[PDB]
Amino acid sequence: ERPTFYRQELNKTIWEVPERYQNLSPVGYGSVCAAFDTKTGHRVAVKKLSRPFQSIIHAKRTYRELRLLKHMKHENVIGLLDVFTPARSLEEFNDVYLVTHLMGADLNNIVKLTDDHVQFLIYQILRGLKYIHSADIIHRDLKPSNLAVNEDCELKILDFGATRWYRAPEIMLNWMHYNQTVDIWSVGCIMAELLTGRTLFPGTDHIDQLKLILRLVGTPGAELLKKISSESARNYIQSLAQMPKMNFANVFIGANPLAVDLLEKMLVLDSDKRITAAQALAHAYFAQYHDPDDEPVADPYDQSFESRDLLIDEWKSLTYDEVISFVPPPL
Ligand SMILES: Cc1ccc(-n2nc(C(C)(C)C)cc2NC(=O)c2ccc(CNC(=O)c3cnn(-c4ccccc4)c3N)cc2)cc1
Repeated sequence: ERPTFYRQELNKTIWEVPERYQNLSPVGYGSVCAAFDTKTGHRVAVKKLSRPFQSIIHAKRTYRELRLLKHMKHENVIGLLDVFTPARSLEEFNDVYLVTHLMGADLNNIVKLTDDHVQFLIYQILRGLKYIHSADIIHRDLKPSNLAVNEDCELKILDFGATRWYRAPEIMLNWMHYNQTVDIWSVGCIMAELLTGRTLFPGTDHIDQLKLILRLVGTPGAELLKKISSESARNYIQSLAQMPKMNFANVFIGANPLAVDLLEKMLVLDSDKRITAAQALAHAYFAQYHDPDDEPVADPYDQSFESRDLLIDEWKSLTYDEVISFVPPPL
């Protein structure tokens, strides 16, 4: 049947939740409350989406995030525990509440890591990425604050929705060729940081960010230069590669040589040549955790809504239907 809801005001916001969610306490992320889930005995996070149907773009953003979260059924990716609305009908349908595990510990919050803990943490990012990538989805904003890590170094990829530090150079140069390996660049930047204890490319702006990248990875080779249409774009990328060249051996002095080999395959300017998540999992660096029988891919994900231009009401109707058809994961 439909649960009993109860109403309170917090941080001058009206919350209306099923009575199984008790002891709501605001945290930090927009409108988010820690809550005790009386059904399981476990603490969860309840998020009330802000102005979910305000515009076409918010409405599609609401739909997008619900469709994505409902799809994610993987150890190393945030899962959706519950979604609800107070509305008894599409007529009254206005607010959308998502329930997740309580994270409140990101990759920075947890780092001074041994080689073994870098292996396990980068292993879990790549296992999660393999999954997300297999369903034709790109994170685009992988960075330490978007990685939940509990006491036992267990890692989930999520998106709380400085980015430029972990951002692939092709995106900041506005190159044509984009692929899922923009996420691998990011993983390379995260791994480098876990090894050295400092941001690899702490640019103050996108031009500084690119100059710092090119100092390490080098000016484009003949092969890459071949794929760039514009003389002014080929001049400019060569323009930004004038800081005295650096070498990977020196930057990662004292790292496991296998880590350094894997970094050199991730931090490749030519995204056509960048190692994929599935290939990185098979690299010797992860021999202690790699199991080809336990690195699963995602079920097919229907992205055919991403290309659509629809009215607010259509986005809201599709969203309502996804709330109603939601089936909780097992206890
Ligand atoms: C527009 C949009 C579209 C899609 C996404 N999207 N994409 C992905 C993938 C699958 C593609 C990666 C995952 C997501 N979104 C999330 O991940 C996400 C959604 C909802 C929630 C709700 N919980 C929380 O906010 C939460 C839980 N612990 N804490 C916490 C507790 C104490 C202190 C600090 C924090 C929170 N603030 C959380 C996350 C995001 C945005």
